[PDB]
Amino acid sequence: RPTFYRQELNKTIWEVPERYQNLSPVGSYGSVCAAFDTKTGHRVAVKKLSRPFQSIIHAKRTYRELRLLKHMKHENVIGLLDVFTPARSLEEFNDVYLVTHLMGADLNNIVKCQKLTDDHVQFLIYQILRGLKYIHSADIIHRDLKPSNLAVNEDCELKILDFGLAHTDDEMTGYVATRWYRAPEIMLNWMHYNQTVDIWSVGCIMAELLTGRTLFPGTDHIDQLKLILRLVGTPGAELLKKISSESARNYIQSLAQMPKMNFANVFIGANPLAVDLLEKMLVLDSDKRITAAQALAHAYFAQYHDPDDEPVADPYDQSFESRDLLIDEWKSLTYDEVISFVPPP
Ligand SMILES: Nc1ccc(-c2ccccc2C(=O)O)cc1
Ligand SMILES: [Cl-]
Ligand SMILES: [Cl-]
Ligand SMILES: [Cl-]
Ligand SMILES: [Cl-]
Ligand SMILES: [Mg+2]
Repeated sequence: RPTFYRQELNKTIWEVPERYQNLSPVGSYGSVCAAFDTKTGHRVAVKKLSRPFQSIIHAKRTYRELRLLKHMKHENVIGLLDVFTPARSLEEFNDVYLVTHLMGADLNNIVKCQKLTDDHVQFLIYQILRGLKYIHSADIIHRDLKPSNLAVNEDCELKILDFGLAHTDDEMTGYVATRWYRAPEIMLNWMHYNQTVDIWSVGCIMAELLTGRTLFPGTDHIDQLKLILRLVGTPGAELLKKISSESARNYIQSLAQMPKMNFANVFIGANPLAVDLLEKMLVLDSDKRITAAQALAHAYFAQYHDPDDEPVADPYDQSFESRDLLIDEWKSLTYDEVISFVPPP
């Protein structure tokens, strides 16, 4: 067991191992400090979870997040450097701290303030898909891909972060970037969704890197739907049969029919192979979208594709999600995962 020291920062008591030095508040699910990790030599982010076991829903969300972060081991995905509690027994266990690499700029800063060549777009989207192939191979859905959840460094290397761990209604209302990257079937709850929602998000992001502008900046759910259908066309009978809500089907059939537009006249001057890939991502029927593994083999990435260096994940057991347990049982499961953590090399 390491030696811990205590300190109050912005009316919060932090108790952390001696290896973490020069704690500096950064932001506030929990509060976050920047720190220097003397064991690894890295600048790190230390997150103290806020009330992790207040209710059954919160306790299960705490367990879900810890299981997910412990599993992710890939160059293009955020990983867990450390997890600790100052408690010495389960009976006094109450606080959870997570440690990750400190991230600097996100894709927002780059897209808004930099001139991007086609080679830049190729490399950035390639890395997103390489991480997604890994994530989807474990039957995990990210659910919240958007520019602010993608970290980029000085060498244009990219990491996916901030997995969707189950957003409020107010957060998705109005003219908000938290909705502009979501697939229409999940934005309007048309049907049970799957991992293909993430590929829709990648298409929205790729289009924004090419033009410098948000693809579907709707002012509300319905305005956004109209922008989407003007580009990709209104649904045909095949997809309407797959929409579970009769009222959603009724609403769709109230709209005048529209053909799919010519993407070369939308993305003027773009690499024709980029246009081709966008048409395969931004497909309304989610059954027919290109997958991450298929997209990596597309000719647009010929400069970077290496099938021997695009790994898949170890199997991931999510059976706990259908389990009904009491707070103290979720809390005991979490305690076991903290004490069994083994750090990376
Ligand atoms: N191969 C590779 C992949 C991602 C990163 C990276 C990206 C953004 C922020 C930080 C990092 C990093 O880990 O240094 C670096 C190297
Ligand atoms: Cl504690
Ligand atoms: Cl964003
Ligand atoms: Cl019509
Ligand atoms: Cl597992
Ligand atoms: Mg985020």
